[PDB]
This record gives sequence, C-alpha cells and structure tokens, in this order.
Amino acid sequence: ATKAVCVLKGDGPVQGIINFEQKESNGPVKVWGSIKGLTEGLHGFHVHEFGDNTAGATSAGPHFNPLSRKHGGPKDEERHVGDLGNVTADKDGVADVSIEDSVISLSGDHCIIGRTLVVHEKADDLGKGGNEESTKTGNAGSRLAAGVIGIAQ
Amino acid sequence: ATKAVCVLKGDGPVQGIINFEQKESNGPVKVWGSIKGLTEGLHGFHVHEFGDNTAGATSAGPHFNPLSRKHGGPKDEERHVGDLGNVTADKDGVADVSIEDSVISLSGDHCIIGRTLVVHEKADDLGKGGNEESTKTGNAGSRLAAGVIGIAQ
Ligand SMILES: [Zn+2]
Ligand SMILES: [Zn+2]
Repeated sequence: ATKAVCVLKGDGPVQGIINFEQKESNGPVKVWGSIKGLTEGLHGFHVHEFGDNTAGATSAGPHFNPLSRKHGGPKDEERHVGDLGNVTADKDGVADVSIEDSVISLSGDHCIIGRTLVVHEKADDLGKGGNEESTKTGNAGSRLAAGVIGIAQ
Repeated sequence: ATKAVCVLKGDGPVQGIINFEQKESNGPVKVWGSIKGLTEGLHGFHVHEFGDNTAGATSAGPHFNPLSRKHGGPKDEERHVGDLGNVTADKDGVADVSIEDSVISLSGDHCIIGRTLVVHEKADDLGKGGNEESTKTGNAGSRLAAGVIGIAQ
C-alpha cells in the first residue's frame, strides 16, 4: 500500500492533518483526518497543481487538472483531478474528513504527492454556480489552510 | 524542465527557500536558494525519506536511502541518495546554497519530490567520524528546519 500525509496550515486558526492511503496502484485512494478552526458548514477541498508554498497557499496555482477539464464535484465526469468537493465542519468548527476517490492517485499520471491540498473559506459550488469562476474554482473563496502532500511511512 | 521547491521552517530561527531544477531526467539536479537564521559554519543538509511533517522534522524518518547504503558525502559512491553534504552559513547566518548532484532526481526511483529536506544543527562528518552514528546520520545533530519538497511551475 502507498501512504501519504498533509499538514494543513495557514495565517488564521484553521489547521489539520489529512492522511491518504491507496492499497493498489489501480485502486481508490482513501483520504481521512481532521481540520479544526473552521466556520460551521461546507468548505472547498482541493488538490492544487503545485507544491509551492513560497507565497503561502497562493503559489499552489490552480486545481490539479492534467486532463484539461472544467471544474466540478468529485462524483462528476467533468471534473479536475483535484476536485474533492466539500468537507463539512460541525458546530465546534471541526471537519472530520472521510472520502474515497478513484480519480486521484498516489502514483503515476494522476499522482498528487508533491502537490498542495487546500481547504477554502466557503462552499465549492461543484461547477453549478453559473459564472466563469464556477468552472475554474467553484467559488470557494480564499485559501484558509494548505500543505504539501508528502510520502508517509 | 522539471522543477521543485521547498520552504524550510522549524521551531527556531532557521528559514529558507530551496529550489531544485533538473533539465533532463538522466541528468544532474541543481539545488539552490537562501537559508537564514543559521549559526556561522557548516550544517548537514539531507533529504529524508518521508514527507511527514506531523511531528516537525522528527517525523521525516531517516535519510532517503533506497539502495540500503551507509551514510557518506555527496562525492562518495557509498552514500545515501539523500546525502547532500554540508551547506555553509556566513557570518550573518546566511547559507547561499548552490549544489549540483547526480544521485538525487526529480523523477524515477531516486525521486525526492514528496520527501523532506532537512538542515541540521552542525557539520555532517560525511561518514568519517569512526562511530556507528557517523555511518547513519553523519553526527549532524538536531534537525533545525525542514520542509516537504513540492512540484514547482
Ligand atoms: Zn476544480
Ligand atoms: Zn545519510
């Protein structure tokens, strides 16, 4: 099994640890962990193209998109590889993350290791927002916390 | 061609940005950038196995060593892949890093993307210390700052 980990940090109180595990190279990736300091409700959750945190989360560039698709939700055929949708924060501001995804990988062409995981200000509209920015970012607002996805033991 | 970048941070004053560039896959990786907050003199400079920053630099594991060799200097045949030797801080505590290495890579089995770059408390003895620890770590002392090596534009 391949394993990866991401420590999410930013300028505010938002912080968390996200784990990735992929049992076989042609099988799904399990993604799980916890993020605290968030407002109650939905928050965009994306893999961005670059593992560059030199100017914070901004230098991570756009959503990881090697097939040159439009933005969508994780269940959509039309999506970026990095489109993992929304995480939900409870009343205390904790988002317990538990996702399975078959588009991202921890090896080969859709490998997300060395790229940036980002958690956003507000809801990802999943490409249904009806403006240009819906097709690109999902209108999920500023980047609250980010980290480079690294190889784990 | 392929580029990577690493933001070095720790609990102390050591901070820096290190760039990686490899123009061809069968070819040397240029490593450069500035690290500040160091004590004047030599500091061990290594790629460690895991891109796991959950417990700081400590969770990064040992030197990246896919060929199960003993620790050495960058010029040695007997070395870990991650053995980049020393960097030198000047009298103002700044290490203007400029290294070229043909053993690390930004692709294939010796790929360092998604692993951790670490700068150490003191000099790497390059495996010439005459104790067991010299052939494991180079007696470079504590891990002062670390970062996950991410894919850059
Ligand atoms: Zn997207
Ligand atoms: Zn070593």
